[PDB]
Amino acid sequence: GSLTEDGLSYKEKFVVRSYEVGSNKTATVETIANLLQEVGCNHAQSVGFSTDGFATTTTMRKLHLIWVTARMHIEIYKYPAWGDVVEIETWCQSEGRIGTRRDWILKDSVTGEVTGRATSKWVMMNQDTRRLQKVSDDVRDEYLVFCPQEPRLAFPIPKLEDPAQYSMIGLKPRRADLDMNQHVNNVTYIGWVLESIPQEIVDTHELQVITLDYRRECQQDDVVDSLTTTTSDSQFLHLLRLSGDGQEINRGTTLWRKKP
Amino acid sequence: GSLTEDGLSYKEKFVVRSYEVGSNKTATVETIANLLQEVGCNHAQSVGFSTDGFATTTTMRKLHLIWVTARMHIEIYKYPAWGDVVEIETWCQSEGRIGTRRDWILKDSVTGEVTGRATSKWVMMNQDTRRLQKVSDDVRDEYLVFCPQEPRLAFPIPKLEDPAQYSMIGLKPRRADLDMNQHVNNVTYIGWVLESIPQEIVDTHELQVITLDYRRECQQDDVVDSLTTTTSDSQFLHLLRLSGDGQEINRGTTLWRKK
Ligand SMILES: COC1=C(c2ccccc2F)C(=O)N(C(C)(C)C(=O)Nc2cccc(Cl)c2)C1
Ligand SMILES: COC1=C(c2ccccc2F)C(=O)N(C(C)(C)C(=O)Nc2cccc(Cl)c2)C1
Repeated sequence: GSLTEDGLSYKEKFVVRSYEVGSNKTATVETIANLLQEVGCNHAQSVGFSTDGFATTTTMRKLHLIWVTARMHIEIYKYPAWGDVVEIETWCQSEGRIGTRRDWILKDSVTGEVTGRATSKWVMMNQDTRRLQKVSDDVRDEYLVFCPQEPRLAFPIPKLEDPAQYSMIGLKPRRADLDMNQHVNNVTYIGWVLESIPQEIVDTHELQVITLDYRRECQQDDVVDSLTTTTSDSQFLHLLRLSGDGQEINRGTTLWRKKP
Repeated sequence: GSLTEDGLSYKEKFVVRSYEVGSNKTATVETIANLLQEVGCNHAQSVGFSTDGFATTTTMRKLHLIWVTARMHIEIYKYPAWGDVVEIETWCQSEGRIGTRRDWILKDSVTGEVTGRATSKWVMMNQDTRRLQKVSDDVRDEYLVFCPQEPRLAFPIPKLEDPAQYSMIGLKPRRADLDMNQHVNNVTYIGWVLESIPQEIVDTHELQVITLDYRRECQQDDVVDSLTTTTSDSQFLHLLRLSGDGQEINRGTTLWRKK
């Protein structure tokens, strides 16, 4: 893939692999999430940013500062099939002092149609303390030249109450869930959320919308419980929290549609 | 990718993705294993076989016969970095009535240097009974025209004894570990085997050789314990078995080099 003509977004193509699809012979939402993240890293790299802390600038690397996801919103109209070519376009936009925002459009490359959209909200925090920080003029000066200045939107949560309707308890990060900087991969949260969805609902529906609000990061030795209640098509409320009624990790919602 | 000019091997290039590497900033052995499997399905697809039961022929699908892995042997000289282009060549070879073999060669597509080698033995078994069958004439006829006929080798285990030195217990297949027809991905076993390797050894060594004997498949609702004992660079003996001192899933060995 590469930067577009104007140098303000990034495009990449992927052939959906055999291991990347589940029952429906289409890409899982974990595959989609991974490709969104891959095209992100490729955009960051192409303009000279580091993946450690997700597009670290100079004054950032200097201050041990990183971006982490406050929120991920993914909506899939159609999941690409095994052997299909999907095209993903991504860009980043400033959100003043709140933080930054990365957006994605997924297309069937063969046919040009929009098959998916994503948006994410990122905030600056300290790498060592894990403490959040607003965007100063000096850090915005370093990235603003890589972002469209005019708005460009891909898209122009309650705490779950005890008792949960459904649970998957004692979820542990495995070594393959850890990235190059030994951090639990964001795509893991999506899988842990869906693990508490009853097998029958996965078997007869497709995920159309997921929203995740990230509260704190799971470490490598942590153990997580995934809690789902029906709120409704089929709609669900989600909570990830540390084993032993520990702290909230994530909350989220999903919307599923019946298979054809 | 595509078949080679003689039509008897298959070649595919992969660009190593960010999420495919761990700490060393090189592709994990799991990523390697996944790319081996993918060039495998692409090969089976290229010559008209079904990916379900890992390259089934017409007679096989008729008789409810699939290929299962008996053994997987992988050696890595060098793990490709984030951004590197690896090229994998793969071919299959008849082992008469016992089954078939698939071999791979990995290459830095820039230097054309051999960065790794894999070999696998696959046996024929009835989907339903899980009973092993020797390969008939009618099934061999259907695939032998797609295999080199002269030998082509990419490479020219005891039961672990209680107590285990290291263990990781209660390992469960997650939804993402299951393939398109609800089978636990063979590559899952590699990850589980390595989960009982202590972190300090993974931080200070890279894996050079792994060998796995597959005894039976883990189902979606199964729970597995990963047991490892040092036998030695560092060598290990491994055992996956179902929780509750259940049946053996896998045995294997790993050899690790210092960084
Ligand atoms: C440097 O400033 C940032 C950019 C950026 C701006 C212009 C050009 C290139 C950029 F990376 C960016 O995308 N940032 C956020 C945190 C929103 C991000 O999504 N990072 C990110 C990195 C890797 C992977 C993924 Cl999935 C996300 C910060
Ligand atoms: C059809 O007969 C078989 C071939 C075959 C022979 C010639 C041309 C193409 C082929 F697929 C083959 O490779 N077979 C075994 C079981 C050894 C295999 O590796 N399958 C396999 C499929 C997908 C992925 C993976 Cl990781 C492995 C059986």
